Amino acid sequence: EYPTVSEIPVGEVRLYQIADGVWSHIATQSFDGAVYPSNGLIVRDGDELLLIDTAWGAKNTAALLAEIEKQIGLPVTRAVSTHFHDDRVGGVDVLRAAGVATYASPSTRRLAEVEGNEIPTHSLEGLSSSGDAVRFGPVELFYPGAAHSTDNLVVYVPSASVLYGGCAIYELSRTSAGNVADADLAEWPTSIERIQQHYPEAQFVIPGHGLPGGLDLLKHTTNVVKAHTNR
Ligand SMILES: O=C(N[C@@H](c1ccccc1O)P(=O)(O)O)c1scc2c1CCCC2
Ligand SMILES: [Mg+2]
Ligand SMILES: [Zn+2]
Ligand SMILES: [Zn+2]
Repeated sequence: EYPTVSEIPVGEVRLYQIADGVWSHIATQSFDGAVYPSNGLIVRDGDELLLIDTAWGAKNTAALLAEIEKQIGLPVTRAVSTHFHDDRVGGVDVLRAAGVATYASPSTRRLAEVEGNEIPTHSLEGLSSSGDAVRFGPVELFYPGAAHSTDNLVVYVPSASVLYGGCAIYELSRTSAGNVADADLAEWPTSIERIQQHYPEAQFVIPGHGLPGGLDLLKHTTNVVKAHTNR
């Protein structure tokens, strides 16, 4: 049902409808001779769409916009990037050229600039302290604390009970840590517990990469992070 790497030729994007007015977008990138999938989210708001995260690169993100137009046919008016790495902001210049207003926390914008990555235009206030949440159109944005990165956000869609964890939440099939170069391993389990406490009613949990599941992805991620901590 949910698409996997082998179904998606590089440069193509698939959409997967999770619930009424909520999709994930799935793309792939090649790095170091392997192929990686990546997810983001699309949430309908009235007659417009909110996009969560790029499709990891300019060409993928242009394909994402073309697929949205072909399959959904509503304008993407705003986009949020959930942390500063290229799988989240790579493609922001494509979004901007297409007239999408791009957003990230000020912490994410700063880190993206230091990294030489693309920088979303607008700064999301009210997300600087662990446990902070703000409404943004049809979603709640939540800063759980440092985890995969110090700036990582998660996104909850209340009407659909969909929680998008981004790269702070791992799919079940991943049993070792990813790239954790910018992670706060010490705080990651506490940040995951904040997500659990704030969204205990979540019915669908979307990781940054790979297959959706339920809230079980949170404790799975904590297990992987603690095992890596003790490596
Ligand atoms: O987008 C990035 N990495 C994502 C990623 C996706 C699939 C497989 C591996 C992987 O690292 P992720 O770690 O954000 O999930 C990039 S690009 C340049 C860097 C990074 C991460 C930190 C070091 C410098
Ligand atoms: Mg941000
Ligand atoms: Zn990352
Ligand atoms: Zn990632």
